[PDB]
Amino acid sequence: RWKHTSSLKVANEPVLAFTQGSPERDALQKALKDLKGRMEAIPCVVGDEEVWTSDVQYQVSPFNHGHKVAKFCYADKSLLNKAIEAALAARKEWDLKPIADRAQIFLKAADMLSGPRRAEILAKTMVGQGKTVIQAEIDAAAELIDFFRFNAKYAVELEGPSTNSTVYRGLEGFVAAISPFNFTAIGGNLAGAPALMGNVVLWKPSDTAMLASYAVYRILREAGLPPNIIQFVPADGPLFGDTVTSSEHLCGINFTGSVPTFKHLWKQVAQNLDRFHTFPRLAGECGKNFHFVHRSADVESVVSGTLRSAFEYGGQKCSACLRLYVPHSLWPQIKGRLLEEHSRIKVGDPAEDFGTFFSAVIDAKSFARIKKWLEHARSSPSLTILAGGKCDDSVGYFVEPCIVESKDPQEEIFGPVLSVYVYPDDKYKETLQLVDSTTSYGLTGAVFSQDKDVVQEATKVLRNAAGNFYINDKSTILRWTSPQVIKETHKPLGDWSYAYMQ
Amino acid sequence: RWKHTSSLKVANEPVLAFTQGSPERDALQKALKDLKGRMEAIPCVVGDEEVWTSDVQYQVSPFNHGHKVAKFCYADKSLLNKAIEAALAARKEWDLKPIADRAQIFLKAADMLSGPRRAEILAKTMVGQGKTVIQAEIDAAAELIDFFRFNAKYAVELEGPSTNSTVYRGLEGFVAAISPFNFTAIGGNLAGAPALMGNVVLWKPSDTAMLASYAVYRILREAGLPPNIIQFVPADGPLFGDTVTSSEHLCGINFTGSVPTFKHLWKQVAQNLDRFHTFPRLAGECGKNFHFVHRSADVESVVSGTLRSAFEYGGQKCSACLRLYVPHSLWPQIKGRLLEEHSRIKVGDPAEDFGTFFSAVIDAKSFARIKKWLEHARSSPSLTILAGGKCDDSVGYFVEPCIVESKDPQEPIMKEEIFGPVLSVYVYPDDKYKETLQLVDSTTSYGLTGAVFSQDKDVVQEATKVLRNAAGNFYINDKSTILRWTSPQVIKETHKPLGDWSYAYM
Repeated sequence: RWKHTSSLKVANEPVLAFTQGSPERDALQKALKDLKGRMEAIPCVVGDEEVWTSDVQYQVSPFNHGHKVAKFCYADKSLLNKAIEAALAARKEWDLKPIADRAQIFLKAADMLSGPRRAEILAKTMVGQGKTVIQAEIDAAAELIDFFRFNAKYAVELEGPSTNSTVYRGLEGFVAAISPFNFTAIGGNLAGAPALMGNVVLWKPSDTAMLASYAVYRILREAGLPPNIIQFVPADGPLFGDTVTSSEHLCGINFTGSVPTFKHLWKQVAQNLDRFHTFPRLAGECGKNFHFVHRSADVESVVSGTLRSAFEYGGQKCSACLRLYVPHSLWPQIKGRLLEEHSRIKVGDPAEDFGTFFSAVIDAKSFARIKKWLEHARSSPSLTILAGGKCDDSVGYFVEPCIVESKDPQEEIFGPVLSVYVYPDDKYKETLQLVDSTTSYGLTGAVFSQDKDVVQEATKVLRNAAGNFYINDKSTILRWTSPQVIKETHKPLGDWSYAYMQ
Repeated sequence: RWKHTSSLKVANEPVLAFTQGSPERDALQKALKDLKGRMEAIPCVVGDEEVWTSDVQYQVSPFNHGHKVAKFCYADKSLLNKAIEAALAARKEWDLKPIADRAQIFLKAADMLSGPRRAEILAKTMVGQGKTVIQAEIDAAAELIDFFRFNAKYAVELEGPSTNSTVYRGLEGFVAAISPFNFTAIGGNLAGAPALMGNVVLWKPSDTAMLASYAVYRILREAGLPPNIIQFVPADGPLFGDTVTSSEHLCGINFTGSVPTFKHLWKQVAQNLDRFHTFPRLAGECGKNFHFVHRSADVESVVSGTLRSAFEYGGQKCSACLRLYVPHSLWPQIKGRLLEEHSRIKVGDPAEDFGTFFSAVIDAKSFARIKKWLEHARSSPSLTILAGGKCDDSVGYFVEPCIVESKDPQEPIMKEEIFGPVLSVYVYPDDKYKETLQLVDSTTSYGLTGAVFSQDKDVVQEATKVLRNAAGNFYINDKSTILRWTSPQVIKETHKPLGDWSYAYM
């Protein structure tokens, strides 16, 4: 006849200022000192048991690679298998738990992050991942808190004669969540979202984000997350993927990272398709970005937007570099402003100097990669380094912000590189096509133009060149439920025959 | 600032009565006679070009397998590849077309089907697929019409400092739609839904549903669907799958059919993963049903529900036979009522006799399968045929509705695919019903539907928890019988100029 309901109003988390004299600035400073010198030991967590293995690993500070910030271990097949079994034992009760109940866990956690644990979380992202205040704040705080509150909201709204009804069921089995280095929030969401939906998760956090990943983990457990819903199981990547794609109980993989790696996981699952009790759901986020500038663009905006986009977090928010496309008529003006501003950019230790724009790159393997695209860069006939190009790793993995002009339109870094292509003004329409036919798995893109019709046009053309598309600014859960309709009849059935048959 | 959301209000299509004297009954009768004797030639359609190939095929009437209802051909790789390239050429314009525009096409089509073309469509499903009036009507009409209207509705209701906005883009490439035999509507939706979302489709319709599949196709084209948005390309299954999983331009497969076949398509795509410009989206619907009866159940309801569910469309709405679970205390009463009612069931030609409950099974390969299964069943020590078991294919692929009791909860044949009018019964001790519920849950691999019959409200709540993963559709005291096609682009446009690279804190 009539039902009660409850839904959920939520607001975006505020990005704090952190200005001199601010409560948040002092909180963070105290947070950072409480981390200086110290190093945390982080076990694998299966259920409520903290587990250590022979295979020990260290997370070091990127801008001070002599500082080991975390000691942790990799889980072995034995331990991963134990974690899987433990999770499955917990799954049916978890799934049956009303979503409001499960949402409340993620809401408490969001609130913990929002205030009391914000400094610790920001501090652990700065120190362990080399992020500046503003970068840690928009990721580990803002984004992550918002994921938690908004996911909770979508999940609760979802569950909001002859009587029909829908039931949103977790997937039957376990979800493997596999986090990337460059975001704290993404890791939290990779494990958090499937869990919210009544799933149990094996979470393999990124080795270069262990300290903060584990902070997020503990916060969720302190917020009420039962044991065995999310297993915290750092591990070797190949070992982990091999193990979980081999389990008959795999029902999903929630992945962020490279296209090759994903393809590989996909092929693994396909190879073992006959062993799974259910078809596994594979979610993978995998790339590129460009700034396309039209002759009408506002140069000041273009320059700051392009610098922020190219170099923030040392260009590690995107796999490749930022490709800049500048019309010839504006190039002289922009090249000057870029070079001027570039030399004003301060790269250093983000904990000590808040004036640091960006710090060191994430690790040694990463530093190596960047150096090779700097040696064998300063060679290529089509490339002239206009700025930067240096990099020293005696104290930390420090790379100078580098700017490069190319004369060749079609020439995976993860470093602070800005590539520039100067195009003739008359050939801008053909250059837009070049951007579209140049991007394989495009992440973001921006168009800069004061002409409204150039924008409308660029948007049509670049429709498949970026999943996030910005106009005059810098370019920077249903999968986990399975619906069951339940229809119910209240009157009896009558004859099996139909009228018309008589 | 203003916001303007457009909303589409739509109602469920009415299932017509078809009673003596009704306008719809006469319309259908005239429709059927206009089909008697005739046989339609159905080419492949790429763009607006009707194409024939050497490889010619015939669709026959199941209840009169001497009557060829349709002549059609299979597309070759050369034709499939031509269709693919043609579709891609049309895709960007189609995707850019406002969804309201694209929705209107599917709404006109729904309306065409709803009235003026309803009889033709019902008639071609009856005659080509062996469905009775009521079966054709709930499928080829009601459900297909509703897909069209409701999808249109959801698509339109989707597209409803700085300024944010979302854009729902079709997938970049072509979608392969692969239809099953047992539904006209499902075929329509497999091709129709991706299309609505700005996609171009290669549609491989089921060979045993060609006549009606093509009717639906032609209706859509008459409703305004541009050329090369959906290519009508009947083909050999292996050939088609091989060809489309080999295309760098594959962006999706929309499949309904068996788990093996799907797994196979999936493995094919995985194998060619490095060649695709985009990760293809694979949608597959793949199984089992059961009727679980509790001691409190209303026997009359159980009996008519179970008959309808077991035998309508000759059990072809479901790969596996219906498995009735009956408590010992009620079995005597239910066995009797089932046997009584069973013998009253008329199996025949659905076009001449509207008193036919169900007609012949879909085809010869299908008939064969059922003849073997029944033979495997019979012999077997744990199976007693209580009724039916006969089947004659001299005039059509006719199988008698068969009822079987098993003494083994885990009877193997019962796991094998039948697709025929078989009702398997398992009598369980009343005291052991909780354990029997567990048996149903631990017996279903890929469950399609399931029903619980019980007048006890707490047994129902309980059965619902336990059988939570045993059925995607679950019925209480009745018989147990698009987002994927869009990738969202977010578009932030900032109106104030930007400022310096530095930050406040810095």
